[PDB]
Amino acid sequence: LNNLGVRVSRLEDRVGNVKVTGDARIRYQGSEDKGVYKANSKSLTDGRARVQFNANVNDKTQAVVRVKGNYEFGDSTKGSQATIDRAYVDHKFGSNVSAKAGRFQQTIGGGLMYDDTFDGAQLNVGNDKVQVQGAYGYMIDGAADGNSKSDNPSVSYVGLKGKVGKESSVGGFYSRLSSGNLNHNGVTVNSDKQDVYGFNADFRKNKLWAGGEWLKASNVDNSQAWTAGLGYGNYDIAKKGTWDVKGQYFNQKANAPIVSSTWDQAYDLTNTSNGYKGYMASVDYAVQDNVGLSAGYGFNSKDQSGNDLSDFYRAELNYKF
Amino acid sequence: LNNLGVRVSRLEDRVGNVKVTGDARIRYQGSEDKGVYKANSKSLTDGRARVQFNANVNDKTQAVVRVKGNYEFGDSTKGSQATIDRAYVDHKFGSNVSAKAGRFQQTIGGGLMYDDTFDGAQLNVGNDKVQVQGAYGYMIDGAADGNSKSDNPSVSYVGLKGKVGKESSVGGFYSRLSSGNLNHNGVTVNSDKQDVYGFNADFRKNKLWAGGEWLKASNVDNSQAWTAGLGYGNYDIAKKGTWDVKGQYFNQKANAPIVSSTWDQAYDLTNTSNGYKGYMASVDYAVQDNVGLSAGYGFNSKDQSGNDLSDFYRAELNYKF
Amino acid sequence: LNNLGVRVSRLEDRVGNVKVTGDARIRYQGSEDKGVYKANSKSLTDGRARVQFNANVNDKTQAVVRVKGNYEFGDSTKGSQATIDRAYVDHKFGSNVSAKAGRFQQTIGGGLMYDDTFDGAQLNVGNDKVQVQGAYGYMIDGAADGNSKSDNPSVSYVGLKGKVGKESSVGGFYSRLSSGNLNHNGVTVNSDKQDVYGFNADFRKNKLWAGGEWLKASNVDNSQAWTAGLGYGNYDIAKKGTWDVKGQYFNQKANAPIVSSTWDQAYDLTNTSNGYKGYMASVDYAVQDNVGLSAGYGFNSKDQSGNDLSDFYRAELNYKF
Repeated sequence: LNNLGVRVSRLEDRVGNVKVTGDARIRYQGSEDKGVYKANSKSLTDGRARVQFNANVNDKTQAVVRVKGNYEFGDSTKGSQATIDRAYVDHKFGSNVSAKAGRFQQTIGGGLMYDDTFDGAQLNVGNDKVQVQGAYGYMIDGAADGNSKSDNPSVSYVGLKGKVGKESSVGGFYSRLSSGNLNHNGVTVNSDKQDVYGFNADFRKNKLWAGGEWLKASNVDNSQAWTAGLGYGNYDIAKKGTWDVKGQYFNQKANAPIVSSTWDQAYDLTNTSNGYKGYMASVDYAVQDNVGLSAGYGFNSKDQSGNDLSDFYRAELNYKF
Repeated sequence: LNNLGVRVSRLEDRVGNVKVTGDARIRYQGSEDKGVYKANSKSLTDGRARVQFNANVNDKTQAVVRVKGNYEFGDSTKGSQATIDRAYVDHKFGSNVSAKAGRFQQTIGGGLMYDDTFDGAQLNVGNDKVQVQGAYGYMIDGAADGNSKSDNPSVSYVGLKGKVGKESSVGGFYSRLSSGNLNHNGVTVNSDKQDVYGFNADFRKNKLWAGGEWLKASNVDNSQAWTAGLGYGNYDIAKKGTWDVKGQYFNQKANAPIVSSTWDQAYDLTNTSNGYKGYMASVDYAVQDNVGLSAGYGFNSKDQSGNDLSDFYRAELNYKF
Repeated sequence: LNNLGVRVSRLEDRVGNVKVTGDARIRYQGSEDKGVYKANSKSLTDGRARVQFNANVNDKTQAVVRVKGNYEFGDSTKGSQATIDRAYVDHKFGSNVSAKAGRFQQTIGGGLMYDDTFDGAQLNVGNDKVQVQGAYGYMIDGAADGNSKSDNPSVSYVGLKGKVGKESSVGGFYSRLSSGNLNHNGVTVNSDKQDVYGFNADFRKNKLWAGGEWLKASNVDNSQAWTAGLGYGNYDIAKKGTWDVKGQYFNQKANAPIVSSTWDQAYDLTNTSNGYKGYMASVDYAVQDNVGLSAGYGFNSKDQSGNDLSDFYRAELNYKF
């Protein structure tokens, strides 16, 4: 028993404050019309490998550094360059107040508008039912990609979230964006300030999910965007046999601010100049522990004027380390 | 005893599923003529640092992510880029069948044609006496570098390996390459379908080794290539004092497909227009545990028409950690 | 207990020779005149994340591989590319002789002339009170950035460091630079050989600190550069509540070689065409364990001819993993 203890103690020397996690993904995307996912083609098979380091700076602060690498199956034009996707420090100023600083992931509202990289600061105040999240910074991925410091609109976001029921939650959000460059239909246009505001709901009872979100720019005409979805399943990547099915509908207008949505819709501000309106059915199945298989079929895609867009379909495998 | 276990649990809370290995290399290469290794010069001293993360997704699957960085001693034009060299998932479908998916390392035959990065899928059926390996994908390195997905020649490879006696192994392979752009003597030229079939043998007894390989494209004339080598030693980088010496003759014709050979000759389809034929003597010595000094000298280098080529020589330090 | 013993051994299987450390910095720099820190702007808010893998090749050798990623808050033109900052091997040939090989950090003398990346070899002979350091290689960062191998000036450095008390140490250094391209005021000018020689001294009685450094090129005229500073504090980033204040003065002539100094003056060989002469006050405070807030204000900046220069000021937060 004593010797074993010593053999434990030596391990305590080698292990540090950094825990290494990560994930891998092999994805296939396709559409009935060329150009939706890859230029001058109607298919795209790619892969991604992310390695994350969670470091315990001390007992009240932690940092996260994520290194990602994307590649296409057969694309040898350039090497799979490694990029720092996440680099931020998280502080716990008590049992309620929390803070984040650096390049982290921000979700503007319910994720329909933005659920991706964010350069700036974030604050969180709330115990168990009411949570106020306040972020200040700049968007990175999505239609806000390719902009410089002077040309990148600054987001001031405040979001209220309330826990109604056991695992159901409602909420709202109010964001203000300064004038800056945004990617509309493949061209960078300098847009004025916007006052986006929105509401969302997510009711989940015993393997039945019903979610919805509606956002609108206060000072921009025909700029609202909403989504509504239902689903059944108990998906969890860490347990075998856990599946999930869901069907949702997206109706977003021409001027609706959709930089990089959380959902796997193929049409957003970057792709469409006259809105998007259509359904999408997604299926997930944990084939093994920490190995999940996802499929998705987006159909009935149309513009806001009835013009018929192109369908799309995805199939991906995600491995969690 | 309960406390000790708690300690172990804390270690299991921090160690995770990712094991970090890696290696480093300090290499010098030279030749008697300019342009063999570095443009407009006859020497190249460089270094490489690779860090590999091996993650146990579950009992029957693991993933590998390798971050590689090359640099040249004194070259400060660009920072040492970090590139995702390997990113793949390995599945064990029982005691015999195994599968690989993603960006891995493929060895087409004995390694003379290609032993390097590969984007696609691999399926191994093993019996500890006879092994079958089938790969479908794209070459990423060597003469296949600089190609897009629409120009990269797809490879469909099937290889058999028979373990004759103990530690000795023979084998063969048949591969089909689709039409695509290949780098012939620095010029990207489009080539039609090719059928590369070959055999190899590797007889190791006591401390002596004798190997050979022969491959040929069925529908292309003047594409036959082969190598034959003899060596003596017991090299193992993790064991100090283990040495090794070998001498091998390479004879590859003008149109022989040699994308990225597993050996260290400096002439493979990318810097030759009329073939290669010559000897190469290599020496290895584990100076310390996990440290190895390798040297090589390639001489009698000639084209297939009798015209002389440039001799070359290498000296490298490999640190394994 | 046998069940526990199997677990602990498993940990030793999943814990290799690589220990992962790192740091994360969030920095703000600014000046009263545009262009000191960023083009056409008098401010720069950036962040950096470094992850270092310290390996143990064996009991007498150890390698280091550092992956560094910089970004600017709001700059989305390019991803935060990961660069291999350090990649080298450290050998320990007894209790008095040590060596390094690869891309490491070199401090030429006291660091006023250069303390940054270095490609080459280093040898150390130390009597535990008198140390001799000899480095042969190339500069990679600072005014030597953007140079190829054929243009990078080779550096042959021999430095001596003696201890004259409990903490106070004096020393000197002699370095030889070959002909090469160096960045003077944004223009890459070719310069002949230089024979830099210099001295430095440091005294750390109690918490007081008094440091100084002088250096000059033997053949070039108007190349003398010196710094002298005082301070009081016990700054240790791993201890909460440890503060530090200091104030120093720099006097750098027009042709004084300041490639990448170890101090934080905003003016060096890359920014100054007629030298620099001014004061700088720095403050450090470890607000938390492994967290530190640093501030700096450089004022009275002037050319060697009396022409006024801009005043600079910075504030940063450093977290050690």
